Amino acid sequence: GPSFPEPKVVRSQGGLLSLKLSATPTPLAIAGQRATLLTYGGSFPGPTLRVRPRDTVRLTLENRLPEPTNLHWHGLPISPKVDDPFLEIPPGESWTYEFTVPKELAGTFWYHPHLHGRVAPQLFAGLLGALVVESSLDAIPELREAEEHLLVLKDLALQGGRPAPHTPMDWMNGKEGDLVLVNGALRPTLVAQKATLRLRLLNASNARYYRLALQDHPLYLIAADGGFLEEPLEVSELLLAPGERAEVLVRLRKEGRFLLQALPYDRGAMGMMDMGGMAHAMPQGPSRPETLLYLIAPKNPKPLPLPKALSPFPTLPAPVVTRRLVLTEDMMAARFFINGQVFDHRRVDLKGQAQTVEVWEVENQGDMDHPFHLHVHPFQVLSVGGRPFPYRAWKDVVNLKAGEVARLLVPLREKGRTVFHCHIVEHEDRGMMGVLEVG
Amino acid sequence: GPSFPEPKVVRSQGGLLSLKLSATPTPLAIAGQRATLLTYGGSFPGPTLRVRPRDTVRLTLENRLPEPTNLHWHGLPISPKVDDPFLEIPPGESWTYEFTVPKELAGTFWYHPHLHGRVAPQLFAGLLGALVVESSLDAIPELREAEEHLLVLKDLALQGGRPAPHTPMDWMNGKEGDLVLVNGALRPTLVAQKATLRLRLLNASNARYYRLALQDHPLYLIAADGGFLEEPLEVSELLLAPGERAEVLVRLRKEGRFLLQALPYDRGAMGMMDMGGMAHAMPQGPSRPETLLYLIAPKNPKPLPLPKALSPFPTLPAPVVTRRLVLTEDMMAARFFINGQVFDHRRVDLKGQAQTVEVWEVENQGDMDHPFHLHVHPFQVLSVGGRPFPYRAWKDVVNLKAGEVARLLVPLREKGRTVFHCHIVEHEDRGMMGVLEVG
Ligand SMILES: [Cu+2]
Ligand SMILES: [Cu+2]
Ligand SMILES: [Cu+2]
Ligand SMILES: [Cu+2]
Ligand SMILES: [Cu+2]
Ligand SMILES: [Cu+2]
Ligand code: NA
Ligand code: NA
Repeated sequence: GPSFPEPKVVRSQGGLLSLKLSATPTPLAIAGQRATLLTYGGSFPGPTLRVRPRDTVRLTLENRLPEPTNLHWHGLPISPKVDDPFLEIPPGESWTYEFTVPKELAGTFWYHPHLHGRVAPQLFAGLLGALVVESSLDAIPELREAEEHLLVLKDLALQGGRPAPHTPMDWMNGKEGDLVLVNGALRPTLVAQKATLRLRLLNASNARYYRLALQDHPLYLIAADGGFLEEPLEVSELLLAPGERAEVLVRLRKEGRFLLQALPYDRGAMGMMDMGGMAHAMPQGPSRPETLLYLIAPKNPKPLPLPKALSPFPTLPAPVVTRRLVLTEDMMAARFFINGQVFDHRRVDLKGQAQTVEVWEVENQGDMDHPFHLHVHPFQVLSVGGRPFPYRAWKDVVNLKAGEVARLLVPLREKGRTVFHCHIVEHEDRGMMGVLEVG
Repeated sequence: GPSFPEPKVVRSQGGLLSLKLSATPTPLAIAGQRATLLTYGGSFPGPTLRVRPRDTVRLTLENRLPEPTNLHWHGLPISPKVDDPFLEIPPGESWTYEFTVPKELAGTFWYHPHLHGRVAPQLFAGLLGALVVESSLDAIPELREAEEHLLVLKDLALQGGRPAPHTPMDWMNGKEGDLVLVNGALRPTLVAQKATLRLRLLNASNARYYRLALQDHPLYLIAADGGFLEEPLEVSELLLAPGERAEVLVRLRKEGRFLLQALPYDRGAMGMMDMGGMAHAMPQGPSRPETLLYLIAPKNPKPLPLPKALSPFPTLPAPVVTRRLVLTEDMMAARFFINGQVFDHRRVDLKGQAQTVEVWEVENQGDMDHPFHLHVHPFQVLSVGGRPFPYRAWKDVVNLKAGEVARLLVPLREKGRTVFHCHIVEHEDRGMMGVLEVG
């Protein structure tokens, strides 16, 4: 096979992507060992779906799991009557998701389960894949001539040839695994053929963070979760929290081997210690550094010039409401709250008007990082921690460190009942989710 | 003094730069030794004159040399009745140059002798200085906040505490010296205080080339000889031929010491060998690498973003004539020709019309590099060697390797009699110069 493993791509044909996937326990080889994972399409990750604006997607999900499941079309601004977070597909049953890809859309999205209380074990076991909306911007020469790859960042732990079960501590912290994989492979080699790489990045982990750095190189951010930036942004490192996506250009500067690493990052995970008192929670501290892949540069690399511009960000109408959503924790209970409450699918927490813009102030009053996700309605991050964001782009997950306030500009798009929640999916399963109704 | 030596600056006051300079033999300390050089203003280099568009310059040059001399205001699009290449100031006499700085002008220029047949020994002995036209573009934050320095690249050879005399070989090749200096200093240290440096670069050597590279860093070209580029251009190295200028931004990437070097470059200089036949010319080959300065980066450097734009390049009228100027050599005679002829100050070689545009095709049919200079009328290099130039900017010297054709777009500005010549000044003194009359 190619030195660099990537999921198989399924492309729309004639404007239609019609596909049946099964969600099924699947024996496979993973990281040099045999294991049974839960997969879409018989692979880990699931197949990458590649579409264009105004394509029709018709995806029939067959549930071959022993428990109910469903799909969240993470990041897609479509109707919550399709991206339906309350729908349950029973074992053995099927459901067809059908939607049209919005016209003004580009980037890397993904699909995974969203059946409340069962997301974390289903996502941990292997149920996820990517969806790429390809754009007319892809034809500009500075992107067309780049070498493109998708990197699905997802970790795993195996016990007895199956995904390791969740412990109580895992429900508190979010589960991380010791196998830190790219596209389901352990530290693959990317032997670059071109001097400019375009890398679509997806954090499809339950809880692990990836503080990304490429040895000896900056990265050029060109898209956030839900769309292009207005122009490339040079960064020395890039933090992707669970559920976030980004696209970067890499301009290889000389021949050689360069490690792409997940550098040490402390997200606030907790352990327990007994030091002659009795059992007390103690910080785990920063993650151990991980090598994600080996990047081999071609001979005498001469990277393309960067694009001068990407996509202008829409001018949004003035907002009509300001919301405040406060995140708190009860760590020893593994319970997580928004404005003092746990999720209740019968309770509507926020009511807004379609086609207006709202300002959401989300405040992390906990000690862990929490990556806040809103379904259906992509947002513009104005500031986090009191610092203005350095670019304009559509996002749908925003990471909050302890104490920080994010200010979001939220245009409300499709009508219906949807949700917002922490994308440490264990925290969603344990209550950190609420209901938005748009009318 | 400051760790980084730079010439003293003289600034216009209230719109006027009124200065008397003397050209005089001057005992000084140079590169750790005492020598007598020929200087302007008692220093080597001469003082940097710093002015703004529409300033008046009133410079009285007092000749305290034992031979006649004059000034060429290299690169300034002013009248050749002021920048007069035929004027002789006798020993002991003075002359006042008075002109207004053009409104649409910016960059690094310089002044030096232009008395035909005596340029090479006068320039080699120390007679040169810089002139900076500061621009409203200097106030954009990406330049204003950079740390600015001038680097005058000029080599020297000393014999008996004076500049070394010219040999016959030196008249053939152009003289290079073993002391390869920056601002008259030997391998100075630049201890950067800011992470972005703006470096004005001047090759004021008789003949030496500087194939510039900064260890571990690209350079961002922002101006050529006579003005800004339209936007910054990333380059891995930058060749400055005699008489050229450039301005670059340096974006320091990490703490440490980085050498700015003149890398090996073969300009076609010739030696003589006797191997049992008899005496035959043999290539000298590439220059030995030289370290120009040590660049110390500050702690945790965070460079400014590059400017997105600099100055739009003027749209020029369609040209009305195409000229062909062919450069040839008689190396053993140390004679150099344009279209078969040596300079004659009584003979007009080209006659053009003010405010028209001409295409000049300059063809190097010799084996040495020749840097072709036109007084008074800055030009746009369209292509050299059949390769399009990668930027639009005003230039006034264009380097031609053996065999290469440069195509230049030449707007004719001020009326009068002026010259064009090789800026290996030994080759000008030995005939490689001709006369342009604009009416
Ligand atoms: Cu998601
Ligand atoms: Cu959380
Ligand atoms: Cu969700
Ligand atoms: Cu000159
Ligand atoms: Cu020459
Ligand atoms: Cu001249
Ligand atoms: Na299957
Ligand atoms: Na003097």
